[PDB]
Amino acid sequence: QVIFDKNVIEFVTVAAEFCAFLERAESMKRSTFVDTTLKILPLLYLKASMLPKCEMIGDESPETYVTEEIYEVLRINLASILAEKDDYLEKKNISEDLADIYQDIKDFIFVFQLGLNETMNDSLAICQENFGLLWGQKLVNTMRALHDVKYS
Amino acid sequence: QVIFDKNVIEFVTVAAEFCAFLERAESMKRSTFVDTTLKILPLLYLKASMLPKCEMIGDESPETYVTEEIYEVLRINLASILAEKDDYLEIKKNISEDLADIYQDIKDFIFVFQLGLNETMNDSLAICQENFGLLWGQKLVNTMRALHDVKYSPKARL
Repeated sequence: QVIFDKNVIEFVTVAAEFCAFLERAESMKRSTFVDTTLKILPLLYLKASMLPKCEMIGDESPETYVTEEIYEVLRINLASILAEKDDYLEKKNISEDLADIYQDIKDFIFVFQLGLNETMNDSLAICQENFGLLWGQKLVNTMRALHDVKYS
Repeated sequence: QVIFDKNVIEFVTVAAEFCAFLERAESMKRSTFVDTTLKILPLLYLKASMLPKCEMIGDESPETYVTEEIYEVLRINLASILAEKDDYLEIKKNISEDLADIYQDIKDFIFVFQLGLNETMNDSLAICQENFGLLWGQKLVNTMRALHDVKYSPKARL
C-alpha cells in the first residue's frame, strides 16, 4: 500500500527530475548548474522527509542499475563542470557527493518503474534506509558547499 | 510590483510558518521540534532561492520587529529544547543561535510585509533577499546539517 501513497509518487517525480538533470549536465555552465542544483536538492530532501514508513520484505533482491562505469562517467562530467570550485575542506568534492546521491536515487527509481510490487516496496525501503547516514547526509553536506560556491 | 509575485507569496507563507514554529517552541518535545524543522528549513531555502530580483527604493526605512529581548528569549528557549544537542562542531556553533539569527531576518520581513505599505513591503523583501545570500542562507544550510545529524547520526559516541 505504501508504494501507492501520494507522498511516494511525488518523491519519485522529483527523484526522476533530479537524475535526469545530472545525467544531462554535460558541458552545462557552472553558474546555471550550481543554481539549479541548489533548488532540486532541497526539494528532494523535503520529499524524502515526508515519506511514510516503509518496511523491508527481503525475499527478492531489487536489480542494481548503477555500475562503476556509470558512476565514474557521471562523477567525471560533474567534476569538469565545477572545475576549481569542486573541492572543499570539511578534501571532498561536490561531484563525488552528487554521484553518491545519484547512486541511491537512480537505483531506486529504476526498480520502482519495473512494476513488481515486492521490489518496488523494497527499493523504496532501501532508499529510505540509506537516507539517514548515506545520501541524505551527503545531500545536506553538499548543499553547504554549493551554497558557498554561489554566494561565498 | 514584485510584492505581488507568485514566488513572493509562497515565500511569505513558509516564512510565517517558520517564525510561528520557532515562536511556539516551548510547546513541544525535542523529537517533534527536530523532525519539523528539517521539513520547514528546506522549503524555506527553496522558496527564498526562487524569489524574483528585487531593487531598493529607499526613502523610508522599514519598521523592525526583533529587539535584543525578543532575540535572547527565543535563543534561550531553543537552546533549552535542544539541550546537549544544541552544540555542534562545524569551530563550535549552536543550532539555537543559528535559528535565532535566521529568525531575525525572516521575522523582520514578514512583520513589515503585513503592515501594508507598498514601499516598505518592497524594501523589506529586497533586504531579506540580499541577506539570504550574505548570511542567512548559509546559516540555514549549516543548521540543516546539524539537525540532520541530531536526528540520524549514530548515538552512544565517546
